[PDB]
Amino acid sequence: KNYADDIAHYLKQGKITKYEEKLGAHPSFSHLKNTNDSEYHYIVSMFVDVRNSTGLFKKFDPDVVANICRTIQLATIHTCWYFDGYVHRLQGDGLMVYFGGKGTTKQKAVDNALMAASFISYFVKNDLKNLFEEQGVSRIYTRIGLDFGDDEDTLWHNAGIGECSEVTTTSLHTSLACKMQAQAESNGVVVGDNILPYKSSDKNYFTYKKYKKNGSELPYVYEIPEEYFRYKQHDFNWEKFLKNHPQ
Amino acid sequence: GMEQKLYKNYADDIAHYLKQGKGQITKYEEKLGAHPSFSHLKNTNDSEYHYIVSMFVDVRNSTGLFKKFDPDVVANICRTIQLATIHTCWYFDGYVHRLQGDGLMVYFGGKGTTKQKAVDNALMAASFISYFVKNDLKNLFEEQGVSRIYTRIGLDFGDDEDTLWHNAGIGECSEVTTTSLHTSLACKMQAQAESNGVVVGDNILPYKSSDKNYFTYKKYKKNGSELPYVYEIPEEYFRYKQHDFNWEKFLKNH
Repeated sequence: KNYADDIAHYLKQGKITKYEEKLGAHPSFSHLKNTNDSEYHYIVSMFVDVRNSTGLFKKFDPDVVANICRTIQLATIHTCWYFDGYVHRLQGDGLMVYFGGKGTTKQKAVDNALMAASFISYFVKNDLKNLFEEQGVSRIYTRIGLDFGDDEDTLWHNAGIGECSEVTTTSLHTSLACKMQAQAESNGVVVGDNILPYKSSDKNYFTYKKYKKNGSELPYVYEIPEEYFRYKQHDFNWEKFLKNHPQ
Repeated sequence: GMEQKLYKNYADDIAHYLKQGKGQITKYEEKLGAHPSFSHLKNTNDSEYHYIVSMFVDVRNSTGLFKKFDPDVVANICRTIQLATIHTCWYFDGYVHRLQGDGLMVYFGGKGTTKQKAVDNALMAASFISYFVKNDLKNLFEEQGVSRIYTRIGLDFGDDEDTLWHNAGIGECSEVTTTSLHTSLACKMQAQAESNGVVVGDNILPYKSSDKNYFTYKKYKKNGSELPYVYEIPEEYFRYKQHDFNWEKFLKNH
């Protein structure tokens, strides 16, 4: 409520913490920095995009836009922290988050990521309802892409030079999490095939979605026929997820 | 010019990797998310208005590398492209603000740099990056059975009053960054570029004699339709145009 109240107040101005975790340095792999080493290890990759914030400039000055957007981003960061996510990178209009690590089970990683995605979407969709429309600006909404990559498919390593560097992954499923982020509905979440087995492949929460590409549709997000690899993406019903939960 | 031979080792490295299918001593000290002119804003509630050139560099089709290559080879290829891009930006006094998996965010300008110099640096860096990927990596990926990789660059200039530097995030989970229409519009225009193309905003043109030799006005594409401006605020009579930047002819005439 505090973030939503702050945002409402700012919109009236028309013209569990992890404070020591640095960016670009997942704690399970930060030791790879300043070395030439690398490790294969599973991870859940989540890309969060905040859409329509640029429209804020039509009615608000840069300082108010900064307050609104950084408030939304703080809400997102704290949501991720609550569910043991590591914030890897800050975009202007979103976040890159890893779930999992050396002391986390793959099931726990997936559950954490799904809960964090549901809560981020809830905050932006519901707790900020009508606030932007009431002020004559476009509604701000989120898009979240989520994927799971197993150890053999997820390479942790150094990238860059000097301090212009990060410890990050090279993995098809990190890339596909980003791609599926672009595929989501307003305040929606899209997940890859590898997420489903960790939630009993429930068509209760997951609905197969065709991959949209320049006004046309394709059956898969990614295809390697030589390996019989046909990767599907699925809309994640996070609202039904939240309602049908004990907590 | 320089670009014709600058990247020979990077191109050779990438060819070698593709055969494996299944400016200053303190630039090295520059952290991400911490432009040297504004890094002091970290851990503060302070902010400063100051111009900047915002550049977004996107590398497209690199995910296709996974169809034929293992993660370590994909990493070697992408890190080579990234290293060439970082060194290019440093040569033209760019500050690398953020590393993506498939691109970079770069600022040009700062407290001891003229706006003109910032724009010139950014245009030359964009031209050199585009030259490297389009020409020195020509055909290399197709020879090995993967899709051709190309770049897209969006460039914009924001003046002092329209560019707010401030802290974002909390604790160490933070960066010093800009809130500015023109940073956002540089990001937007990046998606508007042609393959190996550069798209710039209106504020870039006066710094290059608005030469239609180099700049071609282009409409903004959005869900199969076209609009005249990247951004419009009618109440301020603000109609912001985007332009293709002919970097090849730019390089030719230097």
